[PDB]
Amino acid sequence: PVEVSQLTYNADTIGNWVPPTELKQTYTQDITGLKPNSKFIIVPYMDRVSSEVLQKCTITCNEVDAVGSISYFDTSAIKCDGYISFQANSIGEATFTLVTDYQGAVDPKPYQYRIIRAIVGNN
Ligand SMILES: [Zn+2]
Ligand SMILES: [Zn+2]
Ligand SMILES: [Zn+2]
Repeated sequence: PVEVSQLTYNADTIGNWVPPTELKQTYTQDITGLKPNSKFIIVPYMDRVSSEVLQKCTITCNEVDAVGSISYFDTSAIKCDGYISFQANSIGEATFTLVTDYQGAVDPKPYQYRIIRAIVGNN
């Protein structure tokens, strides 16, 4: 276990949200490989060419006690906003619900996320 005076963060876990296959979709994704039972923040980031076709995605977390929402939008009124606080489950995962509303969806590029972990104690 890491002493509190030695607190650091790891903000290098990045990943992609699976793109929808239809213009309107509600679906889930399990993020895996996280330290079991650790507490995290996930935030959106963007490094992504705009579709110009109004690709909206909203994300929440299904884990008990998770709070927050993440918003993406790529066209004019850009959104890369919100965050979720959550705890990985006992198997190192967390499930998210994605609600997508895309005006057009030909080979849609994934929206992107960053996980922030405080490395302290056993977290
Ligand atoms: Zn799994
Ligand atoms: Zn509670
Ligand atoms: Zn294709």
